[PDB]
Amino acid sequence: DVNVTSNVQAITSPQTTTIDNQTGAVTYSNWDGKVNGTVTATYNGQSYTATLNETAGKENSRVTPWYTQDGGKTWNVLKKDGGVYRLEPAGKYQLSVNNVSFNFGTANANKKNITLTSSNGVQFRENGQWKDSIKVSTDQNGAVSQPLTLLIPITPVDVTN
Ligand code: NA
Repeated sequence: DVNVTSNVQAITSPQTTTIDNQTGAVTYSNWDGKVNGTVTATYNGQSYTATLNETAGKENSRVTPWYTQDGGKTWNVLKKDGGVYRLEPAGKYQLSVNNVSFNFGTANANKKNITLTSSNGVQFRENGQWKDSIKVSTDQNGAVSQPLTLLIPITPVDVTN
């Protein structure tokens, strides 16, 4: 059993401060978010960093941000605005990335039906759905045999908090 945890953090900062002079209230706007961190897997007591495909071809790993306007019934691709990503604090966002792997080492070679799960909301693409678990195999080197597509949740933390 593998526990896939996310350490992906989103830090967001306001470019504009507004003061309503009828009340004195301060309002922050024009958010400028930046995502950082990694996804780690814990297996048999050791931790492994998710890897991304960096080739020129089609299998190159693609990081795509998503935002919902409702509670989660509609998601769309978060496009840049003013050359930045407008991540609003406490806003529901998700990251999708394809062709992820793990290198579990030669001690974990030729294992079959290893169960991937997550303790903080990471989901795995398979059969057109997002699932909370998936089975994978390792090759002769201990690397996961098939490319993995993850959905990584992120809640941006307000730097002004
Ligand atoms: Na005033």
